[PDB]
Amino acid sequence: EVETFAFQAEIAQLMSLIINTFYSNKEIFLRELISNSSDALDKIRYESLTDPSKLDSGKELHINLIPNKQDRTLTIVDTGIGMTKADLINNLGTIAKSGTKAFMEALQAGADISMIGQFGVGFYSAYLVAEKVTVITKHNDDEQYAWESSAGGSFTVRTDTGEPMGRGTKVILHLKEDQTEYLEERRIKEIVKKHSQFIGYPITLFVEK
Ligand SMILES: FC(F)c1cc(N2CCNCC2)ncc1Cl
Repeated sequence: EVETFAFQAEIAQLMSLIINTFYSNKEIFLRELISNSSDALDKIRYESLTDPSKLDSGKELHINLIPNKQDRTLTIVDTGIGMTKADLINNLGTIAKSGTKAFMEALQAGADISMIGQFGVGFYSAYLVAEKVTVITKHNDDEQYAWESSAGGSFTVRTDTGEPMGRGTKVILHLKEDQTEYLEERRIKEIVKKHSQFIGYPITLFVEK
């Protein structure tokens, strides 16, 4: 059972701006997704202080970066707090509406796309490099879900039947034909060292066949 939803107009406008604006410094997408992973791990770590049973779905707090040249995908996995169905469909997009307005205003005043994370909508920078994004996610209080969008104004949500994750979020970037540089070990290493060197969780860069 696959459910299709429309993005809110402001979010659709944000994604088309990210896809259509000429902007060469695309590598910032990785810093934004890693920063989102770090916040999600912070949240589960804090909640587990007053409720240790919240870690029964996995004690390890880490970030994995997995390239796959055959599938042309880059996957960012974290064992953070994960997202509920209400998050995927409603809450996160609603939160993002204010940050989207402030971001587009700042852009008209001189800011540039690399500052997108200052407005709380850094996740959508995935579309600087990805033609499609799949998010698999598992929150302690809900089921495992797969969210998916190739932009164009709509996204799908479905119950995920694949490998159970325990808890956390998997962002699968299906890269555009001309952005496969982000599948190379030395390029990812350079980006993580440049933008995410003080993240307080172990970041493991997987290597390929
Ligand atoms: F619903 C989706 F558009 C979506 C949004 C999102 N966020 C945007 C707001 N700030 C960070 C969290 N994270 C994951 C997803 Cl799958």
